[PDB]
Amino acid sequence: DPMVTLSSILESIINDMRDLPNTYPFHTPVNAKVVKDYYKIITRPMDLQTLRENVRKRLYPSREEFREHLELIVKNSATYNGPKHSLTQISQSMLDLCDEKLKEKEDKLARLEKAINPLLDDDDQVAFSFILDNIVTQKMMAVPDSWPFHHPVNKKFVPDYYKVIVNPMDLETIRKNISKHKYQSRESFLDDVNLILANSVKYNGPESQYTKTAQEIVNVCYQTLTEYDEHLTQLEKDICTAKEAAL
Ligand SMILES: C[C@@H]1COCCN1c1nc(-c2ccnc3[nH]ccc23)cc(C2([S@](C)(=N)=O)CC2)n1
Repeated sequence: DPMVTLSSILESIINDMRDLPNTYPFHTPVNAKVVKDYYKIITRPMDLQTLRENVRKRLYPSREEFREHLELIVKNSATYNGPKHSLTQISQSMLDLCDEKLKEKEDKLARLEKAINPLLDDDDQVAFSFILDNIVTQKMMAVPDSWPFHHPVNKKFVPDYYKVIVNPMDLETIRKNISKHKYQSRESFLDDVNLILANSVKYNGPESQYTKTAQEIVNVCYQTLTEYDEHLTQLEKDICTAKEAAL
């Protein structure tokens, strides 16, 4: 079972990162009753024990989902302690070691990932994701003053944001989903794109400049999809055929 082999590799990486100096503050969940403001600042807590339990629950079908959770450990420290705090440097040392090990094992990992999810090896899936990513970076992120939508809102800077927006979405998260080949057609991609606009309508109001910008992001997305419609339609058909064949 390739998911088991993959999981054993990921756990070994966790063992190696746990062994780096001064990493103990990251080995187990923050005690939110001692660090009493922690959840007022941090939205996505993560630690090496939770990461290991997620590996054991087989939640990670590839390098990328594992690494995204690992990176939260660094981002949370950067937000809570500060970008240059020793705790943030320590957590960065674990992400760096992870990246070394992932590089050393990349061919074995690619093979496991493809055995777990054959679409990661499908040339039509790959081409489709490449086009979506270029639409995001060259068209949607190029909309003037689109910076509020480039990354997740940091609750440190907008403290009530996630009390209002319980289904957040942003363009970086979409790019990560594209890199994971989450989208097999333009409809699921557009579900996420439109969630960005819906969240701005809900949080900022229909007439806010934030919402006008988000509306422009969605509109140039539709315009660019229309320009590539016939290629995208062929790719979506061939992906559906590949998806059905993996059965
Ligand atoms: C103007 C506020 C205050 O100044 C500090 C940052 N800033 C801000 N706002 C949003 C945002 C997005 C959508 N709708 C919103 N409504 C109100 C704010 C808001 C996003 C972001 C970032 S970030 C720094 N990762 O948090 C880039 C994602 N920063």
